[PDB]
Amino acid sequence: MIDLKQYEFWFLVGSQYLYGLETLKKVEQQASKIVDSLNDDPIFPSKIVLKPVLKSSSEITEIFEKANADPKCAGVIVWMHTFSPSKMWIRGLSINKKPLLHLHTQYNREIPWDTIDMDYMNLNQSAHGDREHGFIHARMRLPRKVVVGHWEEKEVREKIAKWMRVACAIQDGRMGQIVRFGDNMREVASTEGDKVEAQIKLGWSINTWGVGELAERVKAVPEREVEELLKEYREKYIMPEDEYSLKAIREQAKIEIALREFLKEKNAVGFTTTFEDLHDLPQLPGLAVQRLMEEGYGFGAEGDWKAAGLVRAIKVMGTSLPGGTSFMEDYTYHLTPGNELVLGAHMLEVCPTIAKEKPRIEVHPLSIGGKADPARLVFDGQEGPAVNASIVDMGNRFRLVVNKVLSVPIERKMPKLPTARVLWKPLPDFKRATTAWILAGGSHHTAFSTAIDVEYLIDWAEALEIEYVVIDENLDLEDFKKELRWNELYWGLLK
Amino acid sequence: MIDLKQYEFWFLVGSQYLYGLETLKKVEQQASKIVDSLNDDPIFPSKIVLKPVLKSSSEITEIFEKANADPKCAGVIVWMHTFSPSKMWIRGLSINKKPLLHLHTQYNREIPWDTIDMDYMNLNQSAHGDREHGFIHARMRLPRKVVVGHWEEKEVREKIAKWMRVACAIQDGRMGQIVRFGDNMREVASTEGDKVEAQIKLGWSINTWGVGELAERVKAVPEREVEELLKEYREKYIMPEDEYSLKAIREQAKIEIALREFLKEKNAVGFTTTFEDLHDLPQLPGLAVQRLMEEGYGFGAEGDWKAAGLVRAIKVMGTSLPGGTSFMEDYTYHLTPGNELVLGAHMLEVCPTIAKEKPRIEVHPLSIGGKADPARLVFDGQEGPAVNASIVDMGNRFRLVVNKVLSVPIERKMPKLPTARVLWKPLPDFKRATTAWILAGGSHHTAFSTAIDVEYLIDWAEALEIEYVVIDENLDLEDFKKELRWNELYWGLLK
Amino acid sequence: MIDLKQYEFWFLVGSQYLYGLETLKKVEQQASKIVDSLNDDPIFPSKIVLKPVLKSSSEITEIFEKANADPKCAGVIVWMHTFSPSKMWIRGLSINKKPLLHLHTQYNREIPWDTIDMDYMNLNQSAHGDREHGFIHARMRLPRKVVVGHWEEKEVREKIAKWMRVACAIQDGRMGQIVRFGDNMREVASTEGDKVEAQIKLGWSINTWGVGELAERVKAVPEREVEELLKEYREKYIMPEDEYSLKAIREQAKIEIALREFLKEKNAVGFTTTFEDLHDLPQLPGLAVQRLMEEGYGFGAEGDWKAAGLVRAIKVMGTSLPGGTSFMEDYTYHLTPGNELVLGAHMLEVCPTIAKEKPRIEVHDPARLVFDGQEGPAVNASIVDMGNRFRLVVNKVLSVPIERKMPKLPTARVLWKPLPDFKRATTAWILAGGSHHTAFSTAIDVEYLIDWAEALEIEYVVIDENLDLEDFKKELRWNELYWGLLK
Ligand SMILES: [Mn+2]
Ligand SMILES: [Mn+2]
Ligand SMILES: [Mn+2]
Repeated sequence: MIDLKQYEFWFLVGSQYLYGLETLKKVEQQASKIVDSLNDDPIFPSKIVLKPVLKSSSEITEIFEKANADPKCAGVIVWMHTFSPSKMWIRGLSINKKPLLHLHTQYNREIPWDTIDMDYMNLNQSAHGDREHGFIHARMRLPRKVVVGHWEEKEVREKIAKWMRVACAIQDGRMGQIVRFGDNMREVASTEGDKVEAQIKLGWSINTWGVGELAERVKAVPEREVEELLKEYREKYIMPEDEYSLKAIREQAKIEIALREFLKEKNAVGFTTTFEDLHDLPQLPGLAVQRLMEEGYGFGAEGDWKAAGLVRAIKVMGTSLPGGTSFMEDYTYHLTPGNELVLGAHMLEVCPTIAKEKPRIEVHPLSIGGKADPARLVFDGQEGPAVNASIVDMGNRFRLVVNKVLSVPIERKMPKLPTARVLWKPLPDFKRATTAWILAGGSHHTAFSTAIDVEYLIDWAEALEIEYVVIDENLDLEDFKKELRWNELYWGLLK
Repeated sequence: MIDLKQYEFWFLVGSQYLYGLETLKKVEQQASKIVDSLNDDPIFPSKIVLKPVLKSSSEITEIFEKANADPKCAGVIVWMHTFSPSKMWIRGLSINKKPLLHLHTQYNREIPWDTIDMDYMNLNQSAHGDREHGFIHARMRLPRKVVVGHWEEKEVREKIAKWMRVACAIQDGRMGQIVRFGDNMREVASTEGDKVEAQIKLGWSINTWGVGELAERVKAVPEREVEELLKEYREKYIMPEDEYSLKAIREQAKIEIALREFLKEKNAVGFTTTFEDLHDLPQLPGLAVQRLMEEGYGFGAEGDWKAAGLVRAIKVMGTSLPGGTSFMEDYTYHLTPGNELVLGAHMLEVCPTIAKEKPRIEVHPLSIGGKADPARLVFDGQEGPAVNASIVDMGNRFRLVVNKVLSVPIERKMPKLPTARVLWKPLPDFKRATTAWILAGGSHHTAFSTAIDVEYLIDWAEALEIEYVVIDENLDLEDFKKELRWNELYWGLLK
Repeated sequence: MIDLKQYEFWFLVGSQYLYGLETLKKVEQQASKIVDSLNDDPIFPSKIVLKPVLKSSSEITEIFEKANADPKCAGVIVWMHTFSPSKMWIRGLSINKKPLLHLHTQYNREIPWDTIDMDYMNLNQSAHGDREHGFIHARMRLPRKVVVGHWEEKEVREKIAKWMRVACAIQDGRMGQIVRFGDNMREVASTEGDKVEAQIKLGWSINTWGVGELAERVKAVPEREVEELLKEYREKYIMPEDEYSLKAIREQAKIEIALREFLKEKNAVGFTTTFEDLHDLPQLPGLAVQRLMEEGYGFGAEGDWKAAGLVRAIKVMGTSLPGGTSFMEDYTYHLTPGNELVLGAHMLEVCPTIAKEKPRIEVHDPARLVFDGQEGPAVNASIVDMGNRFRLVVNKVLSVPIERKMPKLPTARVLWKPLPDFKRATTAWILAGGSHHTAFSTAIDVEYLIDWAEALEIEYVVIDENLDLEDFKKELRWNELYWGLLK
């Protein structure tokens, strides 16, 4: 249970010393009235601090210098109520490395056709005000998200909420670390990337340990805790009775505790493992990974820290009741000429946030990583639209491929499927989407989410200055190619 | 009449040692069950050779090192039946320069919802398998067409068979020569190019001979050959009776013998001439040129070796009955407000393969290249959708301008047009499709084709890594103007 | 003790069909006369397999196809006895991914001033022949090493020989694998890199194994073999008497065998460990890594697979008797204004190939080898991942004898003066962003690494005695474009 309400977004209001101290107080008053009314609408999942109205050059850098310092400040929102000369913003936007939202709004909705004097016009210069401020953004190449509309209107409140989550997700990643029990699966390429380029460009701290450091913890678990976890299990899951099924549940319980004590110690947010390197671990970690991920931790099997750190960040976005974000691996295809589906699952680890019903603890024999039959949760995937993403290292940079999909109800049950499953249509056609994915060269290790819109992932790349490529219903393949080889240069040398 | 049944494409399947030794046989059985059913389908104009399951790096390089060696292996198909670590593939794909198709498929259409156990999941890891292997093509920038679908379904088979025809038209381009009889027409630009760059980029070996080398062949022709062809002419064409008309036919026959002896001697695929440099040649080459093209020999006029090499490369694609590729020069227009057509012809040379009626031999005096009145075939053009291609050299690189056309039947006869004619509407509008053609700067010397779709040329430029610019029905004049300046960069520095 | 005399270097000759059928045989016989005496010279450590004189455009590919297909072919030498038009070479050079030498020689030394008819001039069209063949190498941007000189004159023989040693060090890397035990030291950056970008560029397959996988090998070692190494330790090294000292030797013995068996089991050229993951391992690898490095295996500590893969590649270049290459780590500094030295060593692992005297075994528990640094000129190098690309920083140094012994230094030490000044060389090394983990070689000269990087199309930056610092900054920033967007 990791939340994001502790995070605050600094609202920033613009004018200049070269104005009457009466109208500057009229915008201070006016802005206050906006954020007061804003912070009361529960669509926003974090605070909005309203800092003094910025007139001077020095006041710009000041507020920024402090906004970069403060670990609770997950983003900035900038809005010029009156004309703010922007050559005051430069030395402030030079020093600011936090996500930007440009909110292009005007306190009053309608034009007072009988009360629009120079007195008022001077107060509400908002129309031109943050066009001048809009250029200096574009002219500096600063990454930001411009949004136009009255704060009264909800559609704009939606757009800024999508950003807020994404902006706070980024910090829960720059702050966070990725724990790696052992390195990648041997001779695998997609899972692999530049550990250094991730800390430079995403701020993703990432460190590898031995598996023997985890094994020393799993054998050291108080026995009176594991039975106090099995009494919580019975409240949700648990197999018929005690057997060789429930010896695995007591083994995964003493694995779950050993991680959670380890993941706090190293400032972790997303971890990763490997199924061919589980020495001194009496069982493959399975039910222990599904529980941790339920709490919010990012995960990626076969050492894949890209997917792990993506699951984490896209988890942090998917807080709202529409909730639903897992770690997915496209395992098999339905190729029926009209309904070309794709069954999404893994060898074990599917997050129960996308569980349509009560997740069912099951144990089945599996040869992969020759050790005791592990426990796992079984449940039919959630219907309704979703997104499937994947970050992948292109040597010099990263790219984010994202497949908008339409999760369909599971039409036939599966008596011999041990893993929880999901069924979806890769939009538009499965051929066009999955041809585009591979053209782009996404990881096999993908990031499923039922919570979040595609827009979220677009704002995420936009605010980290990396390529993103969207597999929408409006997917021309010939167009997508041209996009791939055009993008390649922009993000390649420039940034 | 060079066919391509001789040409073979290598079917490569990927796994890893880190599996049961007997499931690798299960893949061996299963791949065979595919490529055997595939080769029994006669849409594929070349053979397919299944090679043993690839598990180790060693095997990946050892197959690829051979795939460049065998001159009849004109491309490789690649599909991962299970998860195949791509770092195995790097040294292999690093070394490969034969066109790639990435077949993404699954041996069974539907998922056995009641019999899918972890032993079966392990066997068909085909979904997440060639995503991972997909990434290594994207990250190493390796040019390849990817295709997705089930090897049963005809859509996927369509794509791969249109690639095959293209990949073997590349090998019948690198392998062959271009034989010129004189340089380029004086002061003509789009016909000129770097005959050296061609060989580095396209492999097109190209050289130039004198005209007197041909003159020494036309005078040394046995008189029992010119009359053995005439008896084969009468079987198809021939002008009414013995007259000054049937003297031109006995001059084109010996030119066809000389040309034949030359191009076979030089292992030629295309050739090119010039109407201002034919010294010691009693007559301008024409009916002989049109006869050589009816076999499959490429040709350009005015020295055009760009057009000459395309005609061939697009000829080799068109072997099957739909056949119909020529050598075109957009001659005149019908600027009628509704039905804006274009009349593609030449001073003489147009390939009969596009004829819709019996080619009629005709002789008419023409002032282009001072010498005796040459013989030509006169016929109506073939109706139906066609494409009008032109390569041309932009210093650093080449681009492929392809104007899909809708070839209409000729409404009225022309009792005063000497040369065989064609009438089309350049899609979409004549104005758009031309105003775009001139923008992309297409050669006037094009390669008309009523055999192939745009599909072929796109797979071509894709595989050779050159700029392609299509003139679709979807042609947003401005959008095209943005494509030309964006593509500029990509194909300039990178490639 | 992995050799490179198996490797063959295909000598390619250039003529055209468009010649008298006779003269082509005088090119074949004359080339045969060149390589026959050439192979006879022992300065070349790898064979030379002359291949039929190449006239046709088709023959050029065929040999290059053969040249990429044969694993033991680790280079191609080229020389155009007569004028060989280059547009025959294009389709063949395109398909070639094996290091290239353009030899520019003439079978006769002098010009027979009295006897130089067109019948001879048209046979030794060697000058303008490979002058025309040079352009196409320049035009396509193909990597190759151009040499000039009559085959008899030892100077050119050297220049090609160093290439040979380089090229075969490349092929013992494209074929080889780098075995990591554990990842890099946590939060360390110069060790870290793009594992997949390296296989592409440097051909180095690289994969990691959990440290546990090794421990199962060291515990399963026959105890009656670990003595069979102790018996061979006694033939060269060993500590005074049976003591805890020797339980640290039996524990390094049983680590070396396991490393041997594990680095045999896979076609492994270089390896790497880390000191903060050795769970289930009863000791830190030290002696057992110095022994293996003495044989030829490349090593880097704290996971550094970059320094590891270089040490291997630069160990294969170092084969001849002037041998001496070790995995170095510049530890401390003597700052004395006149004799500005540096005391290179490591936490443990220093290769005994640069040993002046008898290597002594010392246990301080990790077991080391105590020996002085080999004097005279050497080279220090480091490969580092600039994210997009790679760069190889190489610092020429003048290793000096050690003036006073150190009774309380457990690790083997090497003293050297980084050329020109200590200030310049080191300021430059840091500007260029060299790894702390280096490859120290007394065996080879700069020349080797220059022809290595040139051959792999990666930036190299030299710290010569001719090191203008200002000019070096400008040289860093101008290199970063070329190796950036282009390669
Ligand atoms: Mn996986
Ligand atoms: Mn013309
Ligand atoms: Mn170190």
